[PDB]
Amino acid sequence: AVPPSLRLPVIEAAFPRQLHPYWPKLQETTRTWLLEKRLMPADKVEEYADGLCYTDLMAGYYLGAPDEVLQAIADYSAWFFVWDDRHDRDIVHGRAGAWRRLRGLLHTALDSPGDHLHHEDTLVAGFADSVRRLYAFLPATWNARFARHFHTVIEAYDREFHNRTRGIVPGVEEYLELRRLTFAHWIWTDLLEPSSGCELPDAVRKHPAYRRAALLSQEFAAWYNDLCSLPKEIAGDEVHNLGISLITHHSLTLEEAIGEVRRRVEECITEFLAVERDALRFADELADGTVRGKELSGAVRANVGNMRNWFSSVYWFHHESGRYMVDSWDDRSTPPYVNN
Ligand SMILES: CC[N+](CC)(CC)Cc1ccccc1
Ligand SMILES: [Mg+2]
Ligand SMILES: [Mg+2]
Ligand SMILES: [Mg+2]
Repeated sequence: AVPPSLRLPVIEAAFPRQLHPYWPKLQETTRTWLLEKRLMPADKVEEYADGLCYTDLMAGYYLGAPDEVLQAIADYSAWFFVWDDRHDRDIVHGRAGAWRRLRGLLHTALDSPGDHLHHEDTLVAGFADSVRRLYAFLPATWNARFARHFHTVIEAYDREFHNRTRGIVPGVEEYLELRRLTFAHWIWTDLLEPSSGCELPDAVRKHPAYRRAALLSQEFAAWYNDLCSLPKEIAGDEVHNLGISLITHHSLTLEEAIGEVRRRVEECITEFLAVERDALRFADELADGTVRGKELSGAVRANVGNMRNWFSSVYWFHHESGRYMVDSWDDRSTPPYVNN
């Protein structure tokens, strides 16, 4: 039973879950990779990695991906979680220098990953490995777009570092802009493309219905993370959360803030249902009888299908993953799967 404050009957009824058939291999392979790259200690991998459900999250999202693509995505996603953990720990421990250096290394590695495959910081080496693999599926133009987007993400993490160090809780609109970057909206949207085997031309992926469907899928996911992760975040002195911005700047109680975030999440769902009809119409229109049109149609249709799958995968992930089980920790401020 999903807690009533977090339950969304529309997702439960109208967004049936899907699971990629590679998932059981994926679970094992990403666990092995976390170990091999030394991204988490062996005993914590053994106790916690499967329970974190990071592979499940991605296997419920990128349906139809080639197995090798899903593996690179899942390893990169598990890396991304560990990076969120490292960032958090650097802030909590006041490691401004170590964070600045990591930030610079990630920008460099993102542009030249093969050069960093054996870097002394295993977090940089693990990033480089996953990124090098992601850069092997589609043309350099897509790689450059992924890099452009992720440079922006790294800087949004840097902004979060300074917000937390200075005690600043962003305003509501400032936060909503920032959250499109810290949640990596455009990275997940970029990754739809190797998942369906096609770098989409700008004129296709920038079609207003494709853009809007892509945006709403990520806003839902990010704001639903905010709703579910709020208790762990308050316990850990995290300030980045739509609920915390509302409590801090709109004088809402916790109860009022939860309700307002819920209402925003629910509106994303029904806005998405409306634009999804337009995005699927567009997919149909691309199928103009030509070979290229059939390719583009199939790719848009698969991508929009996965924009829909993200709703259910993210919904259930928050109820299944050990990541958010703060009630089970002895020290609510220190999740047991993080390196403290
Ligand atoms: C640290 C969390 N994460 C992805 C690694 C950062 C972009 C956002 C996220 C949280 C929960 C579900 C899906 C994505
Ligand atoms: Mg976090
Ligand atoms: Mg974060
Ligand atoms: Mg969160």
